Amino acid sequence: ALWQFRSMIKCAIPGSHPLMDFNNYGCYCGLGGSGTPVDELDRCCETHDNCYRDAKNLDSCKFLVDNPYTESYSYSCSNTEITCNSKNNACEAFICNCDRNAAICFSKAPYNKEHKNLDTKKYC
Amino acid sequence: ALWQFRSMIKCAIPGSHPLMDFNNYGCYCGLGGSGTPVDELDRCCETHDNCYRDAKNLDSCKFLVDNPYTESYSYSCSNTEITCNSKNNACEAFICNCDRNAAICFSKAPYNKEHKNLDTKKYC
Ligand SMILES: CCCCCCCCCCCCCCCCOC[C@H](COCC(F)(F)F)OP(=O)(O)OC
Ligand SMILES: [Ca+2]
Ligand SMILES: [Ca+2]
Repeated sequence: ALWQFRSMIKCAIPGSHPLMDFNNYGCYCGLGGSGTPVDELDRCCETHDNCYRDAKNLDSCKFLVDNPYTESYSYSCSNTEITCNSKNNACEAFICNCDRNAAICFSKAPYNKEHKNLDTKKYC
Repeated sequence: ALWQFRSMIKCAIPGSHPLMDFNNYGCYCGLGGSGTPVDELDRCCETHDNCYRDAKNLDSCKFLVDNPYTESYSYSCSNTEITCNSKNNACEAFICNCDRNAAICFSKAPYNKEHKNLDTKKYC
């Protein structure tokens, strides 16, 4: 679920303000995303977006009947480390995995302040 | 901006995990929204959605081509009381007031556990 994805961003990036930081960044961090991603951080978001589309297509997720952000999973934070709990059923695990990789992705890419809050209609 | 709405809610509602309880609630607390709101709280979300639609059609917001969640404004919190700064220019003032109106509304509307994470495809 969305709140769990934010939780993971805070786990991976302890002092982060995930909504402040990564909503409205680039062409892809935010609802939707078109165009060429502007950088590594943006490409993380595009990957997340792709992953969710792939979850919606997943046979295991066939009873998912809204947005993967509405699907809860079980996860744990351990000293900066995220673990998708092994108990998760298949759809929950796949979506927890989407989020966890994006979280780790966020923590490794450079943050470029100028890429934040783009006029996506002119540049994406 | 959406991160500000998140802190507005934490202001009016001390307990609060905004993404956790208010997101994916009823037919209108979450993305889009169609259908008949399922309770007063759900109407708080419907009303905010409409405020945002208003915000995009408001002449003072004409240079805001994105979505109002990406518009930053200036606000304050004291004693669970929300302040939209006098120094907001008109769009920002409007959007801040949509967000303040909603957070207050959330704070007085009953939260009905059984309306959380509704099958919107089925029920909205
Ligand atoms: C202000 C707090 C909102 C939660 C309480 C209010 C209740 C109503 C909320 C209505 C729905 C608004 C939330 C919709 C946000 C959509 O989510 C889009 C998502 C936001 O990113 C969140 C993250 F922190 F993970 F970066 O962009 P995405 O590309 O998927 O990920 C980067
Ligand atoms: Ca996106
Ligand atoms: Ca909505």
